[PDB]
Amino acid sequence: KVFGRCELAAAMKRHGLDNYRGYSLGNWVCAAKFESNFNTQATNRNTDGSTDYGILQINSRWWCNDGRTPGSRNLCNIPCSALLSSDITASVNCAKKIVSDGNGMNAWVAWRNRCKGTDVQAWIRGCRL
Repeated sequence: KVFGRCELAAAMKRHGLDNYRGYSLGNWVCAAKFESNFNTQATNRNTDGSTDYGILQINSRWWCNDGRTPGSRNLCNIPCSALLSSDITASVNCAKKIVSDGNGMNAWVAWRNRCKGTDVQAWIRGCRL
Protein backbone atom coordinates (compact mmCIF):
# COMPACT_ATOMS: atom_id res chain seq x y z
CA LYS A 1 0.00 0.00 0.00
CA VAL A 2 1.08 3.54 -0.84
CA PHE A 3 -0.02 6.11 1.74
CA GLY A 4 -0.99 9.69 0.98
CA ARG A 5 1.17 12.18 2.93
CA CYS A 6 -1.54 13.32 5.38
CA GLU A 7 -2.98 9.81 5.57
CA LEU A 8 0.36 8.50 6.85
CA ALA A 9 0.72 11.51 9.15
CA ALA A 10 -2.61 10.70 10.80
CA ALA A 11 -1.70 7.01 11.09
CA MET A 12 1.63 7.77 12.78
CA LYS A 13 0.03 10.36 15.05
CA ARG A 14 -2.48 7.66 15.94
CA HIS A 15 0.35 5.29 16.89
CA GLY A 16 1.99 7.87 19.13
CA LEU A 17 5.01 9.01 17.10
CA ASP A 18 4.35 12.75 17.28
CA ASN A 19 7.00 14.12 19.65
CA TYR A 20 8.02 10.58 20.66
CA ARG A 21 11.50 10.89 22.21
CA GLY A 22 11.32 14.56 21.24
CA TYR A 23 10.84 13.98 17.51
CA SER A 24 7.97 15.89 15.94
CA LEU A 25 5.56 14.14 13.58
CA GLY A 26 7.19 15.95 10.66
CA ASN A 27 10.48 14.14 11.26
CA TRP A 28 8.73 10.77 11.03
CA VAL A 29 6.75 11.65 7.89
CA CYS A 30 9.93 12.98 6.29
CA ALA A 31 11.89 9.83 7.20
CA ALA A 32 9.18 7.66 5.64
CA LYS A 33 9.09 9.75 2.45
CA PHE A 34 12.79 9.37 1.69
CA GLU A 35 13.28 5.84 3.04
CA SER A 36 10.40 4.19 1.14
CA ASN A 37 8.40 6.95 -0.57
CA PHE A 38 5.41 5.97 1.59
CA ASN A 39 5.34 2.45 0.09
CA THR A 40 4.77 -0.29 2.70
CA GLN A 41 6.09 -2.90 0.26
CA ALA A 42 9.44 -1.19 -0.29
CA THR A 43 12.50 -3.42 0.15
CA ASN A 44 16.19 -2.75 -0.42
CA ARG A 45 18.82 -5.46 -0.46
CA ASN A 46 22.14 -4.37 1.01
CA THR A 47 25.57 -5.65 -0.06
CA ASP A 48 26.26 -7.10 3.39
CA GLY A 49 23.56 -9.73 2.92
CA SER A 50 20.90 -7.85 4.87
CA THR A 51 17.71 -6.22 3.57
CA ASP A 52 15.67 -3.18 4.67
CA TYR A 53 11.89 -3.65 4.88
CA GLY A 54 8.78 -1.50 4.80
CA ILE A 55 7.80 2.13 5.12
CA LEU A 56 10.65 2.82 7.55
CA GLN A 57 13.17 0.44 5.95
CA ILE A 58 13.96 -1.61 9.05
CA ASN A 59 17.09 -3.79 8.76
CA SER A 60 17.11 -7.59 9.00
CA ARG A 61 20.62 -7.81 10.43
CA TRP A 62 19.38 -6.87 13.93
CA TRP A 63 15.66 -6.05 14.08
CA CYS A 64 13.73 -8.77 12.25
CA ASN A 65 14.09 -12.30 10.95
CA ASP A 66 13.93 -12.98 7.23
CA GLY A 67 15.73 -16.30 7.65
CA ARG A 68 18.56 -15.43 5.26
CA THR A 69 20.76 -12.89 7.04
CA PRO A 70 24.00 -14.20 8.65
CA GLY A 71 24.39 -13.74 12.39
CA SER A 72 21.12 -11.86 12.48
CA ARG A 73 19.36 -10.93 15.68
CA ASN A 74 15.60 -10.52 15.96
CA LEU A 75 15.36 -7.81 18.62
CA CYS A 76 11.86 -6.84 17.57
CA ASN A 77 10.73 -10.45 17.75
CA ILE A 78 9.03 -10.50 14.36
CA PRO A 79 9.39 -11.82 10.81
CA CYS A 80 10.52 -9.12 8.37
CA SER A 81 7.49 -9.91 6.22
CA ALA A 82 5.24 -8.39 8.91
CA LEU A 83 6.97 -5.07 8.17
CA LEU A 84 5.59 -5.19 4.61
CA SER A 85 1.91 -5.10 5.57
CA SER A 86 -0.65 -2.35 4.92
CA ASP A 87 -0.97 -1.94 8.69
CA ILE A 88 2.06 -0.03 10.03
CA THR A 89 1.61 -1.10 13.66
CA ALA A 90 4.51 -3.57 13.49
CA SER A 91 6.88 -1.05 11.86
CA VAL A 92 5.97 1.67 14.37
CA ASN A 93 6.47 -0.41 17.50
CA CYS A 94 9.81 -1.64 16.16
CA ALA A 95 10.80 1.91 15.15
CA LYS A 96 10.04 3.04 18.70
CA LYS A 97 12.70 0.60 19.87
CA ILE A 98 15.27 1.65 17.28
CA VAL A 99 14.96 5.41 17.94
CA SER A 100 15.66 4.61 21.60
CA ASP A 101 18.73 2.46 20.79
CA GLY A 102 21.25 5.24 21.44
CA ASN A 103 21.42 7.12 18.13
CA GLY A 104 18.13 9.00 18.02
CA MET A 105 16.72 9.18 14.50
CA ASN A 106 20.24 9.04 13.04
CA ALA A 107 19.48 5.31 12.65
CA TRP A 108 17.75 6.19 9.39
CA VAL A 109 20.35 7.38 6.90
CA ALA A 110 17.72 8.92 4.62
CA TRP A 111 16.40 10.97 7.54
CA ARG A 112 19.94 12.02 8.40
CA ASN A 113 20.69 13.01 4.80
CA ARG A 114 17.40 14.71 3.89
CA CYS A 115 15.45 15.66 7.02
CA LYS A 116 17.90 16.44 9.81
CA GLY A 117 18.25 20.17 10.34
CA THR A 118 15.47 21.12 7.92
CA ASP A 119 12.04 22.71 8.37
CA VAL A 120 10.28 19.33 8.81
CA GLN A 121 7.03 21.07 9.78
CA ALA A 122 6.30 21.40 6.05
CA TRP A 123 5.77 17.64 5.82
CA ILE A 124 2.61 18.14 7.86
CA ARG A 125 1.20 21.04 5.84
CA GLY A 126 -2.47 20.77 4.88
CA CYS A 127 -3.01 17.89 7.29
CA ARG A 128 -6.08 17.99 9.53
CA LEU A 129 -4.55 16.14 12.48
